[PDB]
Amino acid sequence: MKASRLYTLVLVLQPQRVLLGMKKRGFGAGRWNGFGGKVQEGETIEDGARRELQEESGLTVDALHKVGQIVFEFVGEPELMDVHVFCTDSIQGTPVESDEMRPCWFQLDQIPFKDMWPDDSYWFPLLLQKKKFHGYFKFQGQDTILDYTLREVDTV
Ligand SMILES: Nc1[nH]c(=O)nc2c1ncn2[C@H]1C[C@H](O)[C@@H](COP(=O)(O)OP(=O)(O)OP(=O)(O)O)O1
Ligand code: NA
Ligand code: NA
Repeated sequence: MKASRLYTLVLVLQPQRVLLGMKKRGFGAGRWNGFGGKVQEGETIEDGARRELQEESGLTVDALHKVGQIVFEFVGEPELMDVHVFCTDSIQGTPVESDEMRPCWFQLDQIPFKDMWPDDSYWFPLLLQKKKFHGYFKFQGQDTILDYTLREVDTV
């Protein structure tokens, strides 16, 4: 059995567009992603997702709704990433570029799948259909899925 670390991922999804963030530096730059990071001690996962959204994008929201959970496993890494996925209820401000991340809106017929994590091609369509899901993806490096599961669920 492995240990898992908790992470969040927030999709700012509006009726016709979605906000994504492009990684500018570090390792993994060039890829568009939702907003999130590691859950911290003592906060609920949802509150951690809100905190990370604000830190990462500048957007503040009072509430999210949970839409999925995805476990990532990487060859050579014993720790699993347990990612809790949320969508925004409403927003009321503008996103901000940081030294690390550039936010950009995409129309929902221009979702930039080829420049997103490969798993997003599988689960983000469910998110657009307002379905809930559980997933698991095993990666070799950043680009190659060796095994995965995806299932629609009634409760995340
Ligand atoms: N395969 C994948 N598909 C996806 O859509 N999002 C992924 C992903 N793999 C990781 N992510 C997301 C999850 C989370 O929002 C983020 C990873 O969090 P980070 O490690 O950057 O967190 P922190 O910024 O809290 O970490 P520190 O560097 O310790 O400050 O990237
Ligand atoms: Na963090
Ligand atoms: Na980060």
